[PDB]
Amino acid sequence: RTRRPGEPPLDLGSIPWLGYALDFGKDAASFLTRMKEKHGDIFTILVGGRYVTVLLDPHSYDAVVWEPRTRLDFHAYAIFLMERIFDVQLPHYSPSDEKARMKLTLLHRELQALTEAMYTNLHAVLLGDATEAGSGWHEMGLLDFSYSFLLRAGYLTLYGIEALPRTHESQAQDRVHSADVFHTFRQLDRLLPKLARGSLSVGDKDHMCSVKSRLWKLLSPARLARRAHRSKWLESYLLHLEEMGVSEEMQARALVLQLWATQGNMGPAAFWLLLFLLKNPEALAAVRGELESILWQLPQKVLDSTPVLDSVLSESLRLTAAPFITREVVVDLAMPMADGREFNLRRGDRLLLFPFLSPQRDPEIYTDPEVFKYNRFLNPDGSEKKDFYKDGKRLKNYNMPWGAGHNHCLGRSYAVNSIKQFVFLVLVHLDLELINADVEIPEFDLSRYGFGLMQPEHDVPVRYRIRPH
Ligand code: HEM
Ligand SMILES: CCCCCCCCO[C@@H]1O[C@H](CO)[C@@H](O)[C@H](O)[C@H]1O
Ligand SMILES: Nc1cc(N2CCCCC2)nc(N)[n+]1[O-]
Repeated sequence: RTRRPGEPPLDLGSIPWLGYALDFGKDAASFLTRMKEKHGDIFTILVGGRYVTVLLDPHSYDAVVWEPRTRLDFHAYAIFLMERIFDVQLPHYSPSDEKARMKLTLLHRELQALTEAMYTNLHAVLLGDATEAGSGWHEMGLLDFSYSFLLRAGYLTLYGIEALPRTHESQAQDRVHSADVFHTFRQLDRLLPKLARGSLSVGDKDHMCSVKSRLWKLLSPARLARRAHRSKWLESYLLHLEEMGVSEEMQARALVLQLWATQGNMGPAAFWLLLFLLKNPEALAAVRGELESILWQLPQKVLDSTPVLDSVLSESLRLTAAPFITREVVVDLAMPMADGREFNLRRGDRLLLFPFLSPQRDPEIYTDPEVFKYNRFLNPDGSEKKDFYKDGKRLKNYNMPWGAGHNHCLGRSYAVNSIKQFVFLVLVHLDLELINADVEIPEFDLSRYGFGLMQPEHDVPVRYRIRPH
């Protein structure tokens, strides 16, 4: 490939066809940071036979993310995930249509219904497990801890419970069942990045197929039909699939895709948040102080009146949420930059924006971006800090864990509420400690850049107990 007039800087690397496939795959953030240093805020790279133009000027993001599908296609990842990763085939499939239908089931009123059920399920699973284990300290990995309880509760909230009214045995059954779902799901979640790259070994392939087969059985419509207090989201989705004449077996596959889609981020998000608090005594004291003040007067103020916790969650996501925002270039076109520049992109190129690098870890926007500063999103007077700058201009987009434009989180309020509820339960109802107070924060699994929340390369040992009194 030879650069044409008005195109971004072009960097093909050394290896024919593959280009920077290895570098990008191994550690996308480090690789792209170097490319930014070399080329500036926009550049084109060869990666695995594809030409990818990377845009890293956060002021220029807004234009891109709202472009019509006639210019920049925002359906490609959804199709790839549905058909190529989760093995789902739907008739007349349109990601926009599916998204619009889901929105209608996730309006403010319904998200508030989910929030109420979520607290009940978080409480039931957390205190249920803790009660079964008994009053002592119990040792666990913090990710296993956070991901298990959030996913199990999220599953019970969206997909329903064993019985209503709730009984001792039905709740116990949901603890065992949800644990099975989680343990099976985690095997898929660990293998997903390798599946996406097509790098599974013969043995890995058999493992993934076995896990998929089990999950498809567990979340079959026949199994789900008997469950109580199913979410409107689920009921509507099932009705939609039925109306399209989708088989119950294919519905199962679609439902497993949704399990990963909706539950693959909250647990990891909470893991990092709790870890940051445990490693930063002042931050932890501020959060506990805020929550205890509310307790002394789920108390509704925990959701609507936790300014310190809001900053903490924003700060944790700033450091750890790393989704790619991608588009396929549909036609040869000119893309405007915020500074007045214009760059030509070619039909068939991929466009990649990476908020993790900028704005989120941009040292011109945030002072010491690598550091967890619990009050980064607080003004001195305690009000929310919303004013961040780059290149002499106020940023519209400064922290983007929920996406932007056409592809943004439809469950944000519920996701935020769920994480807050979990943190409240853990910090107020439990004692929670690092085994080693001096343990260093683990590196990311660097191969997972682009999906959403990062996961740690290894877990962090903690211990918890029910608060003695
Ligand atoms: C911390 C947790 C979460 C984060 C950071 C997050 C972030 C995101 C992002 C970045 C997208 C855009 C995806 C893309 O098109 O590339 C998205 C989409 C979406 N999210 Fe979330 N999300 C979270 C949790 C949830 C939860 C708990 C729900 C509901 C239970 C939810 C519902 C949705 C829906 C329905 C979409 C649109 C899917 C589609 O395009 O068909 N999210 N989210
Ligand atoms: C790299 C995995 C993180 C998710 C990125 C979502 C946007 C593109 O998703 C996929 O990425 C693959 C590898 O780059 C490409 O080969 C596929 O064509 C593309 O659909
Ligand atoms: N982060 C994501 C991603 C996601 N996807 C659905 C399929 C298309 C892009 C990824 N769905 C949901 N619910 N969340 O929360």
